[PDB]
Amino acid sequence: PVSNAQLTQMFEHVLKLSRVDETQSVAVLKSHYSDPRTVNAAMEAAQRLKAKVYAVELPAFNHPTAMGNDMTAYCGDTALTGNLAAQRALEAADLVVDTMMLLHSPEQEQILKTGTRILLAVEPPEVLARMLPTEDDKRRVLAAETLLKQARSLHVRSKAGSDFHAPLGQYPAVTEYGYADEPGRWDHWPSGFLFTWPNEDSAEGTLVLDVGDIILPFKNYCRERITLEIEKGFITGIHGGFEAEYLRDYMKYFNDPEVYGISHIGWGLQPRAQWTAMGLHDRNDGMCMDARAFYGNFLFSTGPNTEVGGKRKTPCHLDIPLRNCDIYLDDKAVVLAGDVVAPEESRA
Amino acid sequence: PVSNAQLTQMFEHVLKLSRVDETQSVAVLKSHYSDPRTVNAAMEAAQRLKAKVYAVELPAFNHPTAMGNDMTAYCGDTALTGNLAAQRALEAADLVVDTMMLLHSPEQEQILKTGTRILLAVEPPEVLARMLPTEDDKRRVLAAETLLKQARSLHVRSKAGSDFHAPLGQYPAVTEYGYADEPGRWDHWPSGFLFTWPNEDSAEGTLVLDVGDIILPFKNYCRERITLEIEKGFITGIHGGFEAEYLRDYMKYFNDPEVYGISHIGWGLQPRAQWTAMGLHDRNDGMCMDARAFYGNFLFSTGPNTEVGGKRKTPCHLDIPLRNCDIYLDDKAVVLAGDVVAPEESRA
Amino acid sequence: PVSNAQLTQMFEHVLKLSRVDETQSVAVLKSHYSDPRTVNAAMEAAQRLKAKVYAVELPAFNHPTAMGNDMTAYCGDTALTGNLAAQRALEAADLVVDTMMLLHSPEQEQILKTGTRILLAVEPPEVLARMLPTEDDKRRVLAAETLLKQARSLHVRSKAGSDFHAPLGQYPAVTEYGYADEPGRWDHWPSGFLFTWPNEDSAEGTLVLDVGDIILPFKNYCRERITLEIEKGFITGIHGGFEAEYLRDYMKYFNDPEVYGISHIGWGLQPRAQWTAMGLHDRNDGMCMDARAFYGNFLFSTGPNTEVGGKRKTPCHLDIPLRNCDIYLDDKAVVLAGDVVAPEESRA
Amino acid sequence: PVSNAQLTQMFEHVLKLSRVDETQSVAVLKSHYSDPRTVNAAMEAAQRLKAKVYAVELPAFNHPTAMGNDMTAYCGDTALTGNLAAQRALEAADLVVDTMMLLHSPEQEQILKTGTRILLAVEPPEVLARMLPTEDDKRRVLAAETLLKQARSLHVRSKAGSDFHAPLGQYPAVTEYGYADEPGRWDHWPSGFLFTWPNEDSAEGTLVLDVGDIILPFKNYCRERITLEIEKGFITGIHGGFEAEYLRDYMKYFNDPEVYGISHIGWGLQPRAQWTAMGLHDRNDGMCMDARAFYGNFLFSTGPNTEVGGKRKTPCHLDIPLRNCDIYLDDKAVVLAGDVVAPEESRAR
Amino acid sequence: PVSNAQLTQMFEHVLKLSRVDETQSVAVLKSHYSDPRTVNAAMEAAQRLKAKVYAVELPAFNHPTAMGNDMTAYCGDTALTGNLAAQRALEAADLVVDTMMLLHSPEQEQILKTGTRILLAVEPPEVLARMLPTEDDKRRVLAAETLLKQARSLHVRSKAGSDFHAPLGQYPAVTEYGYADEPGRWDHWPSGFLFTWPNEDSAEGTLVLDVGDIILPFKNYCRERITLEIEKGFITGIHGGFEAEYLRDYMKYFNDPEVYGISHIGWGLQPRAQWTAMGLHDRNDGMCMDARAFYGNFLFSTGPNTEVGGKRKTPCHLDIPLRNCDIYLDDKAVVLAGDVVAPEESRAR
Ligand SMILES: O=CNC(=O)/C=C\C(=O)O
Ligand SMILES: O=c1ccc(O)c[nH]1
Ligand SMILES: O=c1ccc(O)c[nH]1
Ligand SMILES: O=c1ccc(O)c[nH]1
Ligand SMILES: O=c1ccc(O)c[nH]1
Ligand SMILES: [Fe+2]
Ligand SMILES: [Fe+2]
Ligand SMILES: [Fe+2]
Ligand SMILES: [Fe+2]
Ligand SMILES: [Fe+2]
Repeated sequence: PVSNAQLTQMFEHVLKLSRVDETQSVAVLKSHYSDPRTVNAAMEAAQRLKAKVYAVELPAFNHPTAMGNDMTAYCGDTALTGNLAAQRALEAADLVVDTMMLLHSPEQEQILKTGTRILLAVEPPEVLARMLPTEDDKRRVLAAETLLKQARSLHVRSKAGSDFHAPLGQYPAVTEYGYADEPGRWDHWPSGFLFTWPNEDSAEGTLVLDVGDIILPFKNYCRERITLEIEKGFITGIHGGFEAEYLRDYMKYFNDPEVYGISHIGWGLQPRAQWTAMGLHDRNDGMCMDARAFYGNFLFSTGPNTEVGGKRKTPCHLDIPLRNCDIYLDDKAVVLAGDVVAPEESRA
Repeated sequence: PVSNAQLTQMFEHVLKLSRVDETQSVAVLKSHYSDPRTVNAAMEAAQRLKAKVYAVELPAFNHPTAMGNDMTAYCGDTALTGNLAAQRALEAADLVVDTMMLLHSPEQEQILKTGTRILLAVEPPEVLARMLPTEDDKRRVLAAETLLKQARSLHVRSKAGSDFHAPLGQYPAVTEYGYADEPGRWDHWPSGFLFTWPNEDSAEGTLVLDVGDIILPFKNYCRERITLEIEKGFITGIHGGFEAEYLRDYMKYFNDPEVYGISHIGWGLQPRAQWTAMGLHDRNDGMCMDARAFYGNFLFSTGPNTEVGGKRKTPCHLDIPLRNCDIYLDDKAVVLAGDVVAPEESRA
Repeated sequence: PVSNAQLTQMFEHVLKLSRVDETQSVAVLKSHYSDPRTVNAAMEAAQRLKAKVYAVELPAFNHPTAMGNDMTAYCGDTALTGNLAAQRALEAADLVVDTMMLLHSPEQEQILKTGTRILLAVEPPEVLARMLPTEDDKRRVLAAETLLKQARSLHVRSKAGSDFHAPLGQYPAVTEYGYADEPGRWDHWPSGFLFTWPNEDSAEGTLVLDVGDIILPFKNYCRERITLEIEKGFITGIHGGFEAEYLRDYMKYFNDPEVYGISHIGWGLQPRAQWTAMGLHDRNDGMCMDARAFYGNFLFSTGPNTEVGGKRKTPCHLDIPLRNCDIYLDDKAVVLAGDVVAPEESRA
Repeated sequence: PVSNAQLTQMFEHVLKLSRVDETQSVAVLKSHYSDPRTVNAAMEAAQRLKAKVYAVELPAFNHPTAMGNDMTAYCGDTALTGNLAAQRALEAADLVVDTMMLLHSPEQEQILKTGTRILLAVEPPEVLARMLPTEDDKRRVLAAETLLKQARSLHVRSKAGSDFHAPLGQYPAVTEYGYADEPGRWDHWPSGFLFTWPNEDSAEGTLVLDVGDIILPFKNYCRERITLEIEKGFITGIHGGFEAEYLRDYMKYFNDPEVYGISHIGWGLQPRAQWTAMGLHDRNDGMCMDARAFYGNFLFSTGPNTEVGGKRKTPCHLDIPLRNCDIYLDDKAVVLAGDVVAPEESRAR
Repeated sequence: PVSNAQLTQMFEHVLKLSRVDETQSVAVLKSHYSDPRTVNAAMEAAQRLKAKVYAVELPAFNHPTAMGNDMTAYCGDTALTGNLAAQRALEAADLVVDTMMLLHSPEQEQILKTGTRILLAVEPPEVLARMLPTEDDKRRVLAAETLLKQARSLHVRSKAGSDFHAPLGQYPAVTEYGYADEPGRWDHWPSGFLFTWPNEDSAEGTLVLDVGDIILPFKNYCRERITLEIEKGFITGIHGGFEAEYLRDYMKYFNDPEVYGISHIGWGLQPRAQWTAMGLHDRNDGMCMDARAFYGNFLFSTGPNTEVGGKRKTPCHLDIPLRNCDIYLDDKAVVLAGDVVAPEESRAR
């Protein structure tokens, strides 16, 4: 496990990668459920780098109908919603260390547009240490980004039955290499992957959750297959065993046709993340960035797409990584059978 | 997540429904494992309502042979057993906020018998908020009770194979609608369901735990069927695959034929509880009232029934909700395929 | 300093002297400002003696006009006042361990009349260990009690100028030897002294606070003399230097003529208490029982006397110990120049 | 649940069984993640027995590549590694109460070399109370150890297809009955089982994880079978469904051929431990000693054998209990269909 | 006030001055009443210097007759007395950071004999920060130590009537400049002064506490004079007003003639310490090192001298600094009217 001294040093390293120095101000954003050791490590590491640092503490916001403790489960209002003064307090800093989770929200976007940069850090310290960020991680992720920005379509095939097509072009590419060095940009320690969004109303075909594939935030390995039929960018059919019924029931409950929209799509580039890690954690440990980021996955998602100006506000949100896939950009394979093949500069 | 401010206002709403005001005295009962945020919110809310308040702290009572941390799993003595002073400290109050989980005990019943009312509150704050009690919930549960109090039999059928008969009349009905407003009433925030007990040595037939059904306190969705054969009020056969072998081994561990007796039987009326919720929580989060209360389930139980004057004091205790059941009071259905149909007033 | 393990053992010893065993119930009374180490040691010691134990926690009560943090300085309402349910909660126990201080109030007396016995314990752990009670302290105090109950006058002379007469007989004797063994009786760990009250409207003469004598709760050694003139049981004159002006100003603040009434009078029998100890403590450490109890002092008091049925409810309260005094009961000296001389079996 | 007073009373009873009195010194070893109630209970109990007590606190050690929170996951370096002054601090004690877990590390065997005994105590208080150690547990475990010490081979069969042979002799027998009474010896509260290691490069055959069998630290009940093929002391093949693919992926992650070596083998003698208990716990509660100790299991293990002077220091370490087994010492059965049958004096009432 | 981050940075500075690096081991010694921010800062600073760090925690030791909370009140018995294993755990370290205070105990000198160095650090963080140790401080204190080493007698005089003579030679000179760099040596952060002990049974004359002079641990500025008459190394008379009566009462309470023995004597060399500081603190804040260290004071002491192998075990211990003195070594002044005049290189800038 990670001692307090090492946790502070880890934040020193990541904050320097994020260009924190004498001239920079740092706001550490927290609520009552924020890990106090990570808050303190971020405060002290910032002071050691001679930055001007303060904590902003917000009362927790609660969604009555949200279930479970995973913060990615209900994407709606946040503790910043309605509180313009607290938003101004964060916008006054060069960098925000977010230990309470704001991603996917319009207030985060307004803060980024002021040139403030944001580093989400909410996973447990030992996970933080296993995927401590590197410049080489950034360089590999950025090589993939060069390819993705030029692509006009993404395709996924798997021997389990995936056969999924998504025209591209309308939306930008987003990268996560684990530190917030550029102004006006968000990132998440830990990470190491990239994605974009399909053209409006255009994604089509079949995505098959094989035995062993994962739904977040359920955090289960599927023991029976789930087949998703997708037409015009929306899930229109969910078929299979018990997991299919559970998933159908869960999506039903939000009583909103927007929950079935396909949102972001991409592939993983983090070899220090592990498909097996989720089985070694309890559900309340965190959001399981291992499942999102592991090398050579195909990651897709459902629900809201307003963070790039899509139509859907809906709060129901799922992240679903697939193993053993082929991922093509136009006619070029970037992943073959779950292994990263292109571009060469992105492989580990 | 729920803020301290929100948690205190929630208790103000529930204590007010429970008729706490300046004429009343409130004891907040706790032990070392009680959630200090909930304790504090209850102390604070009671004072805001202008009641006189005090906390009573009991040493934790340990059952050597109980396994796991769920308090509903082993019903033996409690911290109140042989502690008449502590019991009178609770009887001095008009209402007890129970944050330590006094099992249904003879001492609990003698406290209720003096007119003191008891409100159980132990589920996590976010769960308390999702199922915040309402007067409408009480109306709908009372309408159902009216029909249950007159039934001479209850019957349960399912496509999966349940075919279960329970003569009634010997034992009363009991409701749980989330607050303790009448003298001598015990209730549980969150809840929203009702139940009774079969006449002695009388229940007959078959109860099938289908794929997706739940055993508490195991807190798993069954992946293979379990068939329970019942004769003269007792499980006599437990048949199936791994889950059944697990169940057989658990019940034999107590080395007591009383564990196989069917205890309470009833159905759920809480549309804000969710069959899917259990899979979003870890086991030590709480007892999963979502599983017990969700709208239209059939809930039956095994083990002790001394709380209604039955013969069985055994500690081993299971709560088992079933989906997709038809439930009949005499020859009228109250639930059809997991949906509440009667009384109309009880529906959501 | 005192470790946690030693503090529990000390409570074991004093609770045994207090006749706590498996037949006894113990209530540990606390509020937010109670020393948590002493609370826990009391709870754990009572559980080790196999008693039935619980804690009762009351919201703190605030006297708006009270100055400073000494709980003996404003004797009025307590947190028990108007909380009859919490009073019953305490009356249900055989012994109350008071860690929040109730002395001088009617609720404590009604608790004692039920047969409940009360042990105050609020001094620091190190002070509690320096004056750990013994049976031999009890025996010495009771020997002095036998003499005091027969006396019908008390007289004090000092070379510094005291010349004070108090007729006795109207009011009983009170002892404090450090543990609560007899039913319906209060005591204070630590102590070891005894007192009575003068006949109403009868105490007369002069009491001189010499250089080095003490006023509680001020907790100063006088550096200039204060002369108190007493006529018909009341101070009618306060003369001297800065300490006299300070004392005059402080008593006048309560705007109540009852503050000048002489209340309890007696002498100290604790040789493990020290007149020098006060100068080694900060004011918020405790109430300085060393100054009240030290061997051979004369201790008098002002203010309320309704704890024995006198006329005065007033909250202003002072405890003043004098050194080097001669103390006579009728014509026989029990203290000569600050040394205990009679009875012999009370000397140490 | 267990109150502070009872937890202190439990440590008094266990430390007394561990021969702690006024002549003994006790070191309570801890790090930041140690359960503070258990730390405090041991300190206080040792003081009430009038032993000379002190705590030793080490900064936590993190292995970058380790995953999840189970103490047995990464068995490599520890917070003691390279800290020889801290090691000597522990060696000064007669008994160390270990609340951070040094087992499977070289420094532990060196501390035991000096005559210090060590009691591991890391499971939740309620689990500690369910399996509060007893002298009769020690008597039954030692009767089993007699036979194990006399054996030249161990064999396992099961109806699911286990057919496994291990020559014995090279390595000693290790017992765990829950308290550390003898000098220079380690034990674990709770326990109640015994094991040894096979001769180097010699274990052979097949071990089948049947439905319901368990892999630690995964802490799952197998829902489909896994077949382990063993040759010359090493797993050479892992076959089955998803559980097998998960296991293969986990073991290859460490990129070290030594993770496939068979380590300790033995059987369970603790009837107060329960095969069903794991299902009532979350993963972070503890290491699940119920699964290791329950009466009549066959327990084998993979990876490191350095603690008895073996070849392998690898970090990846798995504990796998099997139900329903027949377990033989040479030609004589000690367990049949998961029930302890011999010696008679080892059986529970 | 001092933030957590700054407090860790101070311990980095002081531990480096104390020669802590990757080759060294550091034991942080504490009890329940140790300041936990200081404990944490020391542990963390030692780790960031890549020292091998551990904490050693002892159960607090209470002397029944001890009064008040000052750590110097009842000297002699410590939480270490009779705990040989804990003492060894401390001797395994190169440097002990002492946050519970062992000075004036026999165990401390034994630990130092093994080569372990000890740094006491118990004052509040703000006091630590105001007198953060420096190399120039060490330079000035050693300049003064050179003179004290060659002296055959110390004499004190003051207009208030001090006239005190102490033959020297039998005991060594002890220095305190704020950090523990040399092995086998103890120091105190904060400090900056030096002292020795008079030859056995030889101190003679009078010491007068003037108005404004201080008794520790009473922590009061004298408002009336106290006259101490001294013969053959022992106070034989204590005369004056209320302060004198309080002092006589306190010293006789211990019922032990050894409390009147004169112990260490010396002068203050720390200009960042302040005679006025004590009046801005409460009695439980700390031991008031300002009053012991301030520049030009004369500091003498009563009671124990066992820590340099003397006859006296007694627990009652008093620190008394005097202002406005002339202090002589043989016939040469080192302080005149409370200002430091020699050696020149020991004076403040
Ligand atoms: O009593 C009905 N059920 C509940 O509300 C929950 C737990 C329990 O006491 O059994
Ligand atoms: O890194 C992340 C984390 C959460 C999320 O929803 C997307 N990307
Ligand atoms: O022990 C005591 C304490 C306070 C007091 O006023 C009298 N006696
Ligand atoms: O008690 C234990 C615990 C872990 C292990 O590997 C063996 N024995
Ligand atoms: O630093 C100190 C403190 C106390 C003392 O007696 C000597 N030196
Ligand atoms: Fe997503
Ligand atoms: Fe039930
Ligand atoms: Fe009084
Ligand atoms: Fe193993
Ligand atoms: Fe001294």
